[PDB]
Amino acid sequence: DEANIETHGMVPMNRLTDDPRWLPAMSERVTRMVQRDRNHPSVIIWSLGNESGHGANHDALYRWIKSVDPSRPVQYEGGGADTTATDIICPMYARVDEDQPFPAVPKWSIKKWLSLPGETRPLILCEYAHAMGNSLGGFAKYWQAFRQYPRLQGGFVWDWVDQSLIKYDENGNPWSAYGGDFGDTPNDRQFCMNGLVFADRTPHPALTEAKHQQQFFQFRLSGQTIEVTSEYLFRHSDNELLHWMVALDGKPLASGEVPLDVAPQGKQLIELPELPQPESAGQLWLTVRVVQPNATAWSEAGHISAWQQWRLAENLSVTLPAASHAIPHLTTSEMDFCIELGNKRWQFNRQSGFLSQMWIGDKKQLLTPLRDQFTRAPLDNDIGVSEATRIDPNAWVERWKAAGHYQAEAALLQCTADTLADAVLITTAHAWQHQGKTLFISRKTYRIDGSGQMAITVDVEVASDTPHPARIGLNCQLAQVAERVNWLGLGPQENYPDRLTAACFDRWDLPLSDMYTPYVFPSENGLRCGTRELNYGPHQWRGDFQFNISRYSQQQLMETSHRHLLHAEEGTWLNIDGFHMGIGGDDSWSPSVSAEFQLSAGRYHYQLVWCQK
Amino acid sequence: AALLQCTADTLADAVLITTAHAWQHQGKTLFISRKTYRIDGSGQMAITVDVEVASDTPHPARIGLNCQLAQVAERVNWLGLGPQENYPDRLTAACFDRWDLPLSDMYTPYVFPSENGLRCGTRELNYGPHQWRGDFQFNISRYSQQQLMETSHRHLLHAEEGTWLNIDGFHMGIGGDDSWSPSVSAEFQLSAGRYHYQLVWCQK
Amino acid sequence: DEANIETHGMVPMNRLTDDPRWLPAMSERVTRMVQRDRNHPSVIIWSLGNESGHGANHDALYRWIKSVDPSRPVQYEGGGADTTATDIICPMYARVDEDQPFPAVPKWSIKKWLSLPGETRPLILCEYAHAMGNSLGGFAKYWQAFRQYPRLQGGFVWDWVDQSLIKYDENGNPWSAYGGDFGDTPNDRQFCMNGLVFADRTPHP
Ligand SMILES: [Mg+2]
Ligand SMILES: [Mg+2]
Repeated sequence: DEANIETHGMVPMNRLTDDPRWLPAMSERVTRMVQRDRNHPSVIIWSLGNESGHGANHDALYRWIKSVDPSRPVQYEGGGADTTATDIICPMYARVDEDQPFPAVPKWSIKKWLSLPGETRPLILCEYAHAMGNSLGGFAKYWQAFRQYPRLQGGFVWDWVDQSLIKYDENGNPWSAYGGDFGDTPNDRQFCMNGLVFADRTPHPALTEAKHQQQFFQFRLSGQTIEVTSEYLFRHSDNELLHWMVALDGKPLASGEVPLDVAPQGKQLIELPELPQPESAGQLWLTVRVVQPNATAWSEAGHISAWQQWRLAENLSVTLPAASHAIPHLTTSEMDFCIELGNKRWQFNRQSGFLSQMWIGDKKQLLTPLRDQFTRAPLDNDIGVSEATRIDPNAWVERWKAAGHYQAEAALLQCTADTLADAVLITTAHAWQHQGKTLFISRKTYRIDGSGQMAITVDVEVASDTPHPARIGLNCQLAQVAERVNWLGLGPQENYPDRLTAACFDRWDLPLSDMYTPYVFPSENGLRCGTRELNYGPHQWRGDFQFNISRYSQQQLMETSHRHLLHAEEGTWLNIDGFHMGIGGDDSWSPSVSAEFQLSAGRYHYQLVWCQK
Repeated sequence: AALLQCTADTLADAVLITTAHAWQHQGKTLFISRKTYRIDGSGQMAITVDVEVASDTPHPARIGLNCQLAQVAERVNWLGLGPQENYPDRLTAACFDRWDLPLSDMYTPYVFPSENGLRCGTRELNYGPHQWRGDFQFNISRYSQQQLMETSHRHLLHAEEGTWLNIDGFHMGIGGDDSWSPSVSAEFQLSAGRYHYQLVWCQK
Repeated sequence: DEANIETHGMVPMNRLTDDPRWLPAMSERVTRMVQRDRNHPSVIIWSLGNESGHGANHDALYRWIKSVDPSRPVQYEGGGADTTATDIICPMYARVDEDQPFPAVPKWSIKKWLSLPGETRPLILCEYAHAMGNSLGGFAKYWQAFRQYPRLQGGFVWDWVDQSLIKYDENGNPWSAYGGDFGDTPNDRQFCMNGLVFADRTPHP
C-alpha cells in the first residue's frame, strides 16, 4: 500500500518537500490512510511516496508510522534508496552484472550493493523488467541470482494492464486509441501501454515466460533417477500427479504416471523403469509435467503448473540419401540461366545474380526474387526517447540510420556456371557499399541435386567499424495461400534467442492467423527459433534456422503508426534467418541488450536445403 | 576411421575432389567428418572442412589435422600473436605483430614431457618454401605427438627425423585452479554440435 | 611470517591439537618466534599454522599474540577460514562464480562470502592459481573482481621455485631428478615441481 505523493516535475525534485511551509498539506495524506487500513490482514508493508526526492519531511513522517504501528516495515525509494527514511533497500531498474555511475545518485550492481562497508539490510526491487511491446528479455538471469544468494528476496514487475481508451469511427467499428490523439498538446504518444496483457483482457505472449521461471517445483536428472524438490513453506503435497513422457522425433514410445507427496523444504527421488532404445537416427527427448486432479476454488480440474525437458542419450545417422536416376539439365542465355528437371524448373536473373523464378506447373510460385536481408522493423526497446525533433545518438535506430543500413545497395561481382556429373553448380558473389565505403560482403554457392532438392551454402563477412547488424538471412514472396502451417522444432508461442527458456521441443500445428501477433504499435513479430523442419503447403525446408511466415510485408510495419490502418497484401511473405540478436531489456531509453548475445564474431556460416513436396 | 565416399569432379578452371569419413568404436559411431578439396589454376589449394560431433560422448580436445614435412630449416616466420606461447584461455598477454625466431625456442622443455608450444590467433604462416593462409592455431615441432605421451623424463627424449607440423581450428582452455578436480570453466568448452573451418595451402 | 605447525596426517586432523597434553610442546614454537622477529619493519601479519584443524589451543595462543603486540593482525586458515581464531578471511583454492559444497567445511563463492548474514571482515586469499606445468589459465577473471569490488584485497600465488635435485649419470651429463626415483617407498612422483620458474633460475613462459 501507498500514500498519495509524487512531485516528479519541479526543479530540483525536492522543492515542495524540503520547504516546511508545505508540512500541513502533506501530512494529511498519510495519517488518514493508516486509520483507514489497519485492521485488514493483507497489508504487510507501508510506503510513503514515489519519485519525490529526499528531504526533512520524509524523515518526519517515518517515526510517525513507526511509533503508532510497530508490526510492519516501512519502504521508500527515491533519492538513491539507501537513506535513513527506509528499512529495506529498493532501487528501481538496477542491472545484474554491469553498473552505471551518475553524479550524486549511482545505481550500483545488485551483487555489489550488499558488500559495501557497513551494510546489513535486505533488498527487494520496486521496479524491474519494463514490458512494452516485445520485452522481458534476459529475464532468466534474475532467477538464478534470486535462488543462489541468501539475502536477496525478489521484485515487482511493471506493469500489469494497458491503459487504452476507445473511440468510434464512422463505420461503427472500434479501434484502440493511445496517447495524444484526442487533440491535446503536448503528449508522449507511446508510454501509455506498458502491457503484460491487453485491455480486454486477453493475454500477451510474454506472460508464459514469466509462468515458467516462477514455478514451485524444481527438477534435476541423474543417470536414471529423477529428483524432485519443493519450494512451499507450509503446505504438504496433497493433490499432485507427475506425468512423464519420452519422445523420438514426434513419435511416442513410453509414458507413465506416478503419484507424488513431498514434505516442505524436502526431497524425493523417483526411479524410472527401463526405456527401449531405438535403432534409427534421432535425439531422444524427455518431458516431465505436473498435473492437479481435483478442482480448487481458483482453478478448474486438470490444471498445469510446472514442466521441464532434457536431452537423453542419442544416435547419429550413418548412411547416405543417395541416389536417384534423374539428371538435371541446364542451358544459358544473356539474362537468365535455365535449369530444368522433368516438370520442375528454375531460372536465374543475371544482373541481380538471384533466383528469378521457380516453377511448379504452369503455376507462378513467386513474384519478388530471392534476396538477402539485414534488418528488422524497429521495436520499442530500440526506439529510445528519440523523436522527429530531438535526436539522440545512443539509440540503435539512429546509429543504423546514420551509417546507412536502410539506404545501402548491392553491386554484383561474379557469377560462374559449372556442370558436374550428377549436379550443376552456380557460384555468385555480392558486396554492399554506401557513400564509397564498403559495408558488407557475401558469397554464396547454388547446387542442384539430381533427386529434386536444392543445396545452398552462404559465407558472409562483416566489417569491424560499422555497428553490429540485426539479422543475417533471406526472404521471398510466395504466391499461394494455405490454411495451416507445420513446423518441427520449438513451440507453441513465439520465442527469441534471448527469450527461449519457456518452450519445449515437439511437433505443433496451428492455422495462419495465430502466427501474426497484433500489437497495438505495429512492429516486428512472430519469429520461431531452433526448428529443424519447415512444412507449408507444397513446399519443404530443411536445415537449422529461424523463421517467420506472414501475410504482411516488412516495410509497411515500419512506416505506419496504428494497428487499425493495416491492409492485407496479396500472397505470403516468407522470411528465413540464420543468426539473430537478443532484444532485452531492462530500460527503454538507454540500450540494454547484454554483450554476450550481440553479433560480433566477424565471420559467419550457414547452410540450407530447399525441397519440393 | 572407415571411408564412405570419394568423387572426382572437373570444372572449367579447377578440379574438385570430395571425400567423407566417419569414426566408429565397438559398434557405436563416434565422429563424422566431410571435406572438399579444390585445386586452383594459379597454384594454390583450397580446403573446406565440415565436422559433426555426437552429443553423448564427452567433448573432444582439438579439431584439426597434422602431417610430417621432410625438410629442416633454421627460422620460422608467423604473422599473428607473439612472442611467447599462448592458449585460448591464456591470451591476454600477447600483442598482434610480426615476429621471427629460430627453431629451438618453439619447443619449451618441461621437466614432465607433455603438449607444448601452440601459437594462436595468427593469420599467416611461413616456414621454408611453404605457405599457409586462413585463420587458425598451429605448432611446428621436431618431436612427434605419441612419444610425448609415452615417456616420463625429459632427458630420455630423442630427436626424430623431419619436422612434424600440426594445424588446428578450435581449441580447449586448460585452466585451472585445482589439479585433482576438473576446473576448466564451462564457457570455453567445445559443445556447439556443429563446426566449420577453411584453409588455403600455397607454395613459395 | 609463520610458526612451525602442521599436522596433515592424523585421523581426524585435530587429534594432537585439541588434546591438552600437547600444549607445552606446541606453545614453544610461537612464543620464541615473536621475541626474535619484532623489531623489523617488514613483517605486518602474523600467522599461527597451516593445515592443522581447529581446536582449543589455536584459540589459546591467539590472545597471547594479541595481548603482547597489538600493532599487527593475526591470520589463520584451516577449518574453513571463518572461525574465531582469525581476523581476515583466508580460504584456499576458492573459485570465482561456481561453488562446491562439502559436508561440514564448505567453500562458498568469493562474491558470496561477503553477503552472508552477519559478516564484516575483509578477504585475502592464502593460496590461488596452482601452477604445475601449463597452468595459470583463467587468471584474468580474478583481476576484474579485484578492482570492481571495494572490500576484496588480493591473494598469494603458489608456488615460486621448483624443488628438484640433481644426480649424475655415467657420461657426466646431469638431468633433473624428481619425486621417488632415488629408491624409496612410497612416493608421489609429480607433486614436487609446482613451478613458476625452473631451478637454475630461468623463467617459464
Ligand atoms: Mg514519475
Ligand atoms: Mg598439507
